Amino acid sequence: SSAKRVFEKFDKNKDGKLSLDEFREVALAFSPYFTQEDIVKFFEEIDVDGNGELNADEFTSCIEKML
Repeated sequence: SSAKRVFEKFDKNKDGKLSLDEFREVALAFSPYFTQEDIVKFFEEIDVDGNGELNADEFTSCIEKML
């Protein structure tokens, strides 16, 4: 599962969590077809802890949306 690997490359906050901002830069950068509504609906949907960022377990499910 290259979901953590891809996250490392995006860990722009070396925090172990991404913001819809990193996943939106991630989504707009590699998968530009991702509509901001699909990225935010899903990110808003995957960001389960509500910290406003993709956590590690959700990170893999954040990528499971593909990969």
